[PDB]
Formats: sequence, structure tokens, C-alpha cells
Amino acid sequence: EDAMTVLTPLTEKDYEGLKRVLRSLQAHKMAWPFLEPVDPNDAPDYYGVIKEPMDLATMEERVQRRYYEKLTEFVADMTKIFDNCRYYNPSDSPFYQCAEVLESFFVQKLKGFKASRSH
Ligand SMILES: CC(=O)Nc1ccc(C(=O)Nn2cnnc2)cc1
Repeated sequence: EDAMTVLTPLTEKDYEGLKRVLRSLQAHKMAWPFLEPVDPNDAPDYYGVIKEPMDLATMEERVQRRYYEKLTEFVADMTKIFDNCRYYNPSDSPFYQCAEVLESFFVQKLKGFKASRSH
């Protein structure tokens, strides 16, 4: 990550861009497993093996409350969603596949956001 991503405070204009990035991910066809916290009835052992869970609704709450001070902090929460998924689930599961697709999409949108900040 470059110096702007790590050290430049998030402005109100930056926050309008983060809201747009988040809504794009929430609208994606393969986002369904990540929209809300993992249901422990669907995965009884999940909260014993994943110590820092994360999901898109928790991120939306944090964006609305202006939790994030730097872009790096927002990227870290998003990356946690995909890393948790690839660690918990086997490489041939549909959950793992959704993580691969949605992370590629996040990177495309994130590059777009970074470009709009600087120029
Ligand atoms: C985002 C995420 O990781 N969610 C998630 C992953 C795996 C299951 C799961 O194990 N479902 N299941 C029940 N019986 N066989 C398979 C449920 C939810």
C-alpha cells in the first residue's frame, strides 16, 4: 500500500466513495454468504475456529458511524471477510469460490476509488 492509503485521513468525500464501494459489493450476485454474520446453526464450530469474524453488515454499521480513520483500516476489515472464508472452508466448496470472485471484484473497485482520491 502507498503512503496515501496508509496515512491520509479519510475525508467526507472519501466516505461517499467508501459507501459506493460497499453498496457495489452488497449488490454482487456472489455476496450472499457475506451479507450478515455467519449463522452458528449453519456452522456449529465456526466461532470456535474463527477468532475475528467479519461481515458486510458490520462494515456498513462502521461506515455509517465513521469508525475508519485511514483507508488501510477499511481494507483490513474487507480482507478479513475473505481470509476467514478461505481458512474455514475447503478449496472445493461454493463458499471458497464466492470469496475468490468477490475479492477480485473488490480489488477492481478499490483501484477505482484510489484513482479518484488522487486526481
Ligand atoms: C461465510 C461462511 O463461511 N459461511 C458458511 C460456511 C459454511 C457453512 C456450512 O458448513 N454449511 N453446512 C452445513 N452442513 N454442511 C454444510 C455455513 C456457512
